Amino acid sequence: AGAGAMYDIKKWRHIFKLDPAKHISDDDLDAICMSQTDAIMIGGTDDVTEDNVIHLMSKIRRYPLPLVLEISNIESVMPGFDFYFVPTVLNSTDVAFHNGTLLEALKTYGHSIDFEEVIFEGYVVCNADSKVAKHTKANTDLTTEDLEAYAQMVNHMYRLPVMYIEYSGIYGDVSKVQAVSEHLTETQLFYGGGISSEQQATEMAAIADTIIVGDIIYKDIKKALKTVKI
Amino acid sequence: AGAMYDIKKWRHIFKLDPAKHISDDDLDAICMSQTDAIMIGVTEDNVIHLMSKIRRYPLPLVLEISNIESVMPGFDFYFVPTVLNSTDVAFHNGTLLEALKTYGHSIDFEEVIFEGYVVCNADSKVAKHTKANTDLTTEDLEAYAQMVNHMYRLPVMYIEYSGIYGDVSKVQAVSEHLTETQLFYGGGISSEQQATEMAAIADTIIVGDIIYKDIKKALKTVKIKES
Repeated sequence: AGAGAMYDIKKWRHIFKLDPAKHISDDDLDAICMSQTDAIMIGGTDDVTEDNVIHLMSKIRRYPLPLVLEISNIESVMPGFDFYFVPTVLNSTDVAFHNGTLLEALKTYGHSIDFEEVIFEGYVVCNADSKVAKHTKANTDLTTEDLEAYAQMVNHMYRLPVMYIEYSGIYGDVSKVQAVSEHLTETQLFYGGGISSEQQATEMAAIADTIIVGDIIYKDIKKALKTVKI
Repeated sequence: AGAMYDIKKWRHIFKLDPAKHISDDDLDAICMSQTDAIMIGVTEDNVIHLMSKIRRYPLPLVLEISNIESVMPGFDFYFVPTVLNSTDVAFHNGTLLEALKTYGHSIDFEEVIFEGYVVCNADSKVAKHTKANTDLTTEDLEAYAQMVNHMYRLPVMYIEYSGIYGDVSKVQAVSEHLTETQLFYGGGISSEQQATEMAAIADTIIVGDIIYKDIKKALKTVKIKES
């Protein structure tokens, strides 16, 4: 990620994350895209395809806010996004999710990538009962110490621009997010999982630099909208 | 302070395997050579002795930490490998996670240099040990070079051919994608000819085995051309 790209992204506090495998009505998408969120991120687990990413991105391009793709696989990578976020799932037991899939993507597209718009994210999946934990083969048996060690790894050795604490499916352990933040300095802390109110949004946004809100969008659009009130 | 501790200026490093034997005379010869640093790759007692001798000379002494048992004070820098083409997460960051849980409170990270390794010799011990994918085409290596330089943005990419001399066109292809990341090359350098050919591509060559096989040839490996 370039210095200008991180200057812009460091200002973001709230991102609405859309799963292209899910359907979202025009009314709901319009409410999301016209809201006070800082950016829309397309991301999913399995079932992220060229067709469904194309279909969703085409509807979102009708709006001016930043649109980013969290790359899930090679098939769905495509031009047109403002930034590309690439997870390396640090607690995955499978190298495909560390850099194996990335390697294949770089072989295919490396010739023409603008790496200043690519943000490599150190991702730690923390909820066992989630499609992302199952999909990424994550080891979720993690203690606060494990998380602090991953935070030191990301901030001091890899020095990645973003560490993403992912609790997809439930509201996370606030003390753990706090513990991780104490080790992050130049790396931004993104947190996602279970946020469905102004209060949960505010609580996690007081610790993380940027909160990611996703599932609530499909369950209660008005509750989703309250999450931008940080 | 000085060019001496600036890793970006180093062109040649003699790498010692503390499990191997080296005479005091041969060690002094290495230490008084124009190499830029000595790198040691828990046989702790030979290591403490080894360090005591090298410290009689004004040259950087660094430790490459291979396992959690390698942890140890007294070095100028601590180089930590991540084997990017390993098929086992322990060698990407699993072992590193355990080491940080144990020692992360006591480490000064400014002295730690993370090395993005690509192990290239199928018939080597490290490849077997790390379960490395060594079926690398030039395109595979170019993609790992982009990954290290642009995504992980590590300070060092280390191409390791272990006991054999590698493929110059592949090391060349790699070098073309590296800008801020320094290229270390190690593998079978046993002559001034080989040292010179690789040092014209890599930023720093690492010379190890020849030290134990023929000290005279090893000493000739410091004769390279200007960068």
